[PDB]
Amino acid sequence: PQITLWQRPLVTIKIGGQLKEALLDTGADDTVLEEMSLPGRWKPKMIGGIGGFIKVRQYDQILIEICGHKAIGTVLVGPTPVNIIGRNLLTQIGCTLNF
Amino acid sequence: PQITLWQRPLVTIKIGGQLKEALLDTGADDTVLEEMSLPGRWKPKMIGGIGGFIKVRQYDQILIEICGHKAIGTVLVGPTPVNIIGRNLLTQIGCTLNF
Ligand SMILES: Nc1ccc(S(=O)(=O)N(CCNCCN(Cc2ccccc2)S(=O)(=O)c2ccc(N)cc2)Cc2ccccc2)cc1
Ligand SMILES: [Cl-]
Ligand SMILES: [Cl-]
Repeated sequence: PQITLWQRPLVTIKIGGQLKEALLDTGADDTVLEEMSLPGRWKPKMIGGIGGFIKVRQYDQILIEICGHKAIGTVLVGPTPVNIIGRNLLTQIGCTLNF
Repeated sequence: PQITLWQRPLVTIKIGGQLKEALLDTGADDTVLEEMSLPGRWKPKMIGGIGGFIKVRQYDQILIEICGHKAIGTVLVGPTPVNIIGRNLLTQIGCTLNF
């Protein structure tokens, strides 16, 4: 698809069998999702936002679909204003910026 | 151009006679740059997300050039950890997300 930016690039993702809205964020190195239950073990991760660094939970090798495109990768969980898809999964699905 | 997302999508901008480096950020509504002088009137604004909010100065109708493309728009100025180009200017250069 081609997505313009006149509105927020919000899309439907699927994770854990659930559909959710998420923001495609080229500014984000990593994917950060609102608190949810995920399987397996998690590790600690410090991420830097505009208002400073915060602690989130890192789950690896998780299945997630983005606009129907299937991915398996790292997902962080913590207090984000909205689910964000960052470059780790944007690259997997073959996303680029174009002008 | 077609900008990969393997790396942070950083470009050179020119603003207020200054040349700066800035992150193309589809997740940001508006452009925010580290402390600098800009001409004209401004109004205070709070922006935030991860790790908090910061106070910024909002300048409207500012001329900027991004990769040779000239655009006009709102520029927020404040203690952002990294210079960010937001959707409000990404649209003007015809930037889209593609996959
Ligand atoms: N006008 C304007 C208003 C707000 C913002 S923002 O606060 O940057 N923002 C846009 C998301 N940018 C992602 C990068 N992040 C930090 C940043 C800050 C400054 C420079 C580079 C990197 S981040 O903190 O959001 C982040 C950090 C790490 C990961 N993995 C994901 C997101 C708000 C938002 C956060 C999350 C969800 C929805 C919305 C920018 C401009
Ligand atoms: Cl911890
Ligand atoms: Cl990953």
